[PDB]
Parts: sequence; structure tokens; C-alpha cells
Amino acid sequence: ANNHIRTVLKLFRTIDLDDSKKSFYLTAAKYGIQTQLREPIIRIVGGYLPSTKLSEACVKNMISEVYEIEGDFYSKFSYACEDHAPYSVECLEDARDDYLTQLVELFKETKKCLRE
Ligand SMILES: [Br-]
Ligand SMILES: [Br-]
Repeated sequence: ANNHIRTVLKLFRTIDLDDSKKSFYLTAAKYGIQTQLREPIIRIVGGYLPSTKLSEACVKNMISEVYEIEGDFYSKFSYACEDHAPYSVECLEDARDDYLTQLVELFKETKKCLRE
């Protein structure tokens, strides 16, 4: 219900990816989080009855893993980019598929623990 939506949106708003990173990188990283995690989780918890207990521990662990997954994306976009110059669109594109794959796997695991 809308109480669960509020709780989940507030937790997603705590995600700080470092807004001084390249604008086009942040656009991609945030869009992946939005489309692979925030929107599908909001769809799920919006359907709960208002009295249903949502596992905040489950959502908070999901948030923690987003930082790890985005940090990996950023390293491969920048200094650890192998085949192209750091910050190049090739580096972003070359790392983006795996970033999204990791977010999809995190979504699948998070779904299992959402209900307390
Ligand atoms: Br949403
Ligand atoms: Br329910």
C-alpha cells in the first residue's frame, strides 16, 4: 500500500552516488537503479495490504549492495577501464551490461525477503 511505497521511496532517496561524477555516467547509473530496482519493488510493495509487514532489513541490504554494484560500474567506467580511455562512452557502454545484470540479480534476491 502507500505506506510501504513511502518507506521504500525514502530509502531509495538515501542513495548517494557522488553527484560530482560525470553527468552522463550518473544518468546511466541512476536510470539502471530506477528501472531494475526502484520501479519493480514499488510495484510489488504497492500491492501489499496496508497491514502487511515489509522487511526494512531486506530493503536496507538491497541499498547496501547498490553501492557495491555502482562502485564496480564506476571503477570500470573510469580508472579500471581496460580497452578505452577512462570516462569514454565505450568504457561506460562496455561496463553497463554487467552493471544491469548485477542489478537484475539483486532484484531477484531482494524479492525473496521483502515480506517479513
Ligand atoms: Br517508482
Ligand atoms: Br499482502
